[PDB]
Amino acid sequence: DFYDVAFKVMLVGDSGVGKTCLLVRFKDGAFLAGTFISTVGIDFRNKVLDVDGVKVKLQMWDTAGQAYYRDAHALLLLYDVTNKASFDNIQAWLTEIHEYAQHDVALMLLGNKVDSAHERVVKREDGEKLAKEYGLPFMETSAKTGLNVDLAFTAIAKELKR
Ligand SMILES: Nc1nc2c(ncn2[C@@H]2O[C@H](COP(=O)(O)OP(=O)(O)NP(=O)(O)O)[C@@H](O)[C@H]2O)c(=O)[nH]1
Ligand SMILES: [Mg+2]
Repeated sequence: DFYDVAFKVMLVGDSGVGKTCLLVRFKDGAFLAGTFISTVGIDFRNKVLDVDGVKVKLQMWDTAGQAYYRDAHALLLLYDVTNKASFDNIQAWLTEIHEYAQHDVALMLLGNKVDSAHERVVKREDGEKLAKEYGLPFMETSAKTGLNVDLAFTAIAKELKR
């Protein structure tokens, strides 16, 4: 698959929030309810998307939640709607990104695991409100059901293209 433009996008957030699964879902269209394998170092995978008749390659970087920043064009920040601590830690992740990433990085906040599996503890409203407070786009997602996964990557690609 060829493309018109390419961007580097990195996923960040607490360990366990769903960074690896979210990427597997977008890239492979599947959710493997497999072994929880905590990511140790960063690694990348490519995917090409159509945006306004333009083909956009995303070079997507997974990262460990338990100098890269300065190279990224965009960062997806995830928390887990069923883990209040992951949401409480979002501002710290934002401070880090603001401190170490290019000043012109695109950002997006994702409240992941919005599905039957576990009980929500963070209301969508509270995530909407945090996003509004820092100017970031926001979406709820699920690697398990596929909720808004394609649409989140499409939106960031769209913002980068424009
Ligand atoms: N129900 C549900 N489980 C999910 C979802 N996303 C991930 N999981 C599960 O939650 C756990 C953590 O997922 P994972 O993708 O490994 O998270 P991570 O953010 O990559 N962790 P780390 O930073 O440690 O590498 C796994 O057991 C995975 O199957 C989701 O949307 N829904
Ligand atoms: Mg991982």
